[PDB]
Amino acid sequence: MKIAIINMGNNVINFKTVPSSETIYLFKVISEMGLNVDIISLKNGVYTKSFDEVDVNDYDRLIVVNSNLAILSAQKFMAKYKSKIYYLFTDIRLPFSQSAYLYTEEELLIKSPIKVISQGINLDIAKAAHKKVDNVIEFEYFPIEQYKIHMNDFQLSKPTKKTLDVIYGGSFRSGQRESKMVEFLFDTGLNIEFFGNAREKQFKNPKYPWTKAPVFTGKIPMNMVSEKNSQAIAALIIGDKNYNDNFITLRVWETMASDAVMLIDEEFDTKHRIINDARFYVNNRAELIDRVNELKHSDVLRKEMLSIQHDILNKTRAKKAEWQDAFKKAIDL
Ligand SMILES: O=c1ccn([C@@H]2O[C@H](COP(=O)(O)OP(=O)(O)O)[C@@H](O)[C@H]2O)c(=O)[nH]1
Repeated sequence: MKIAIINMGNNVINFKTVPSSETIYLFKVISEMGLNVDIISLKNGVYTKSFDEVDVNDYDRLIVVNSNLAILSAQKFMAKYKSKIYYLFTDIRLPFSQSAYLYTEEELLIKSPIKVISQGINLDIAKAAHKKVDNVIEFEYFPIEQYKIHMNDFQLSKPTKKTLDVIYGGSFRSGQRESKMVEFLFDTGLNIEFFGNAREKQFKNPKYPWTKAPVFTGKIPMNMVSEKNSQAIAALIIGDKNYNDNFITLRVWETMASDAVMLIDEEFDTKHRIINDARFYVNNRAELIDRVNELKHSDVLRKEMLSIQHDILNKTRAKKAEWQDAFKKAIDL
């Protein structure tokens, strides 16, 4: 049984960009499952083989991720593949999709059936997002994002000195989460830092007025996110509208593993699936401020909440074998 992983829109070579790093970490976890796997990309190197040096059909299972040469090559490669394509649906804004003088569609048209492995539990949302796909398509839920906590070298963050009140790391996401970012992170009167690719100048929509913004700092490597989260008393979990009561995102685990107390927007998880404890949830800005002040003022509460969230994380890690079994079942092995 031979498996190939391709990133449909980004080049994979090193840990320099985020889309390249998650493909390599996905590749690492699948390898640690005891599977023979290769990443196919633009060039040959320590982590990859080139599209030109392999025969797509030598692979029994083709896994496709997403996060222009990379886009044109992957399509030509997939267009020649004669079996089912397993698409990892990890971001609502990136459903599977078919992308001029240099191109013929008989060379780029993908006719294979596609199995969408949705990171969100609500398959109707995944189906609605893939409405335009002409292909034969099937859907299945798999919590792909747990890959980080199941890696062999995973470890919780240690207690660290606090220099911030609340931290959130991420990008602007085309303004898809602007109302939520402004509500929980702007005008709080607290010491907040927003790290990642966002900038203050992007927050320009007149519908969400604000006076003072959080401090914006640059991006950091994926493997340093929990350590960065750890410099704060609390770290925020918010999501796009279609992630609510649907997607558990990577930040949930990155935060849970950190030394920062995880504070979750109520609307993201109304049933309280993540942690069945109301102390970890906030409905709005007023509640976030009060919760952060309670945590800054009672070490007994902060330590208890950290202890509880680390316990939930360890409980989940304890099921690594079942998680690995389900992933193999999802890819028909
Ligand atoms: O400086 C940074 C900021 C974010 N991230 C990664 O980007 C993810 C956030 O992605 P996004 O902003 O799209 O938000 P999501 O939809 O995952 O909540 C984080 O979980 C990190 O893994 C990173 O590696 N470096």
